[PDB]
Amino acid sequence: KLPPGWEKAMSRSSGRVYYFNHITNASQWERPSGEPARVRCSHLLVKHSQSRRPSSWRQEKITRTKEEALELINGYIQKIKSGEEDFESLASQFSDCSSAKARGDLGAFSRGQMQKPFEDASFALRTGEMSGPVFTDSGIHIILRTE
Ligand SMILES: Nc1ccc(CC(=O)O)cc1
Ligand SMILES: [Cl-]
Repeated sequence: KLPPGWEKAMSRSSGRVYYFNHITNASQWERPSGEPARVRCSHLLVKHSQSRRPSSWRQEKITRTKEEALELINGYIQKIKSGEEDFESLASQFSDCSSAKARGDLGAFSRGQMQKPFEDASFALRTGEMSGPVFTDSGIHIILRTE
């Protein structure tokens, strides 16, 4: 009865069941809440040395490895989930995208405009829901669906 995209999983450290979405890479303890022409999303991008364009407003030459970029993404997700930091604040400070200046907001879009892994995650998110690490040719993203 699980919605499409979701599967049951088992915590290795605790043995508690949880749920994982293989389109958004989201994970949560609770059983998921069982298509819009357009969605609106914000994102936080962390680029790496294999990014299509290894440059951003933060850094002329982006040299961190993909594994280092994933570790940074994972740390931002932990702080957002703990409430220690707000998504909008981390995006303004640390996103390797020009949309950092707008708290990560990309505005609204339909299918056919974004890179495919980003588009698929954006449209599989519920309104208000955050993705896990999403990989594109630009880098690694945290995606927040706002509308
Ligand atoms: N700067 C930047 C990089 C990647 C994306 C997502 C996509 O292209 O699908 C959006 C903005
Ligand atoms: Cl929704």
